[PDB]
Amino acid sequence: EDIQAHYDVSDDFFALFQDPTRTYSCAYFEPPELTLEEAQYAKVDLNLDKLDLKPGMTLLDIGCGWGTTMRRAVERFDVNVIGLTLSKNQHARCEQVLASIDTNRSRQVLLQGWEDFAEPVDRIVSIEAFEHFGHENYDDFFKRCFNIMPADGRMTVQSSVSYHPYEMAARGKKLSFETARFIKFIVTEIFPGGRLPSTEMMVEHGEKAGFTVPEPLSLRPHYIKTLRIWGDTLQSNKDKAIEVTSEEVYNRYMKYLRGCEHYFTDEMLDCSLVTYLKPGAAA
Ligand SMILES: Cc1ccccc1S(N)(=O)=O
Repeated sequence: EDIQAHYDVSDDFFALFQDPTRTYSCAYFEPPELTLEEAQYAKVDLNLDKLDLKPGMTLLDIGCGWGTTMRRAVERFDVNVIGLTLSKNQHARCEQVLASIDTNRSRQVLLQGWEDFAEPVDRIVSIEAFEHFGHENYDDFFKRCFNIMPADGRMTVQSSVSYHPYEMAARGKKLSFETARFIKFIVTEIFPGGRLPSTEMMVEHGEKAGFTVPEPLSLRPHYIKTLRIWGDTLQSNKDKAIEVTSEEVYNRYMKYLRGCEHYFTDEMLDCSLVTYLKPGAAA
């Protein structure tokens, strides 16, 4: 409780390694020559383009961050938006981002989890929403998402994933134990109290709730590029980053960024964009 609170880091630190949109998730470098900022917009479009969004629909963003996804949805698809965040700072920024949009569409941001959310919505997006998707309870999550959507409902969940210990063992015990200890570090110091799901968990929990689940998209090569730029950017701002936090916090995040790039390159971690289609989803 108070132990986890030790790993609280101010928004200002994240600004010193992230692109100007402050997107804390895997970018999408298509085409490959996109800047990180351009690739973060490409990742939002990759997710939204899977959701069959029509004007006047309501999109739910579970873990709406700084509001980039919701704004893009309103602008591109002329939809109403509801965002869920557990960050007071993100809630405030999202309200101002949405209010700034020239639209008559409904825009709402709620300081709550999905557990408490029970309003009808047409489509759902959730992009590396650690505070929502990082504490298991997957049967309740997929049941909620299924039940709040209409017959043609669709959802995307983008999540960092690990492999089951059995699958990790296949690459040899040395690398399996090493990866398992690095994952423990991630869910202790970077995403405290977290549980990193597997792609198989993401798929099978969706299917149990009644969703059709096509082949998940691996973003592995995109996360390698994202983490390389994040790491290189943090290192370039070392003095600034240490001033705002400490040498401890700087070393912690360089370990996270360099470490994740390594285990992604070694195919011991992955990032899955999973699509969940209700039985009546358009073909
Ligand atoms: C879902 C989860 C769980 C543990 C750590 C990190 C994540 S993430 N960044 O939301 O995909």
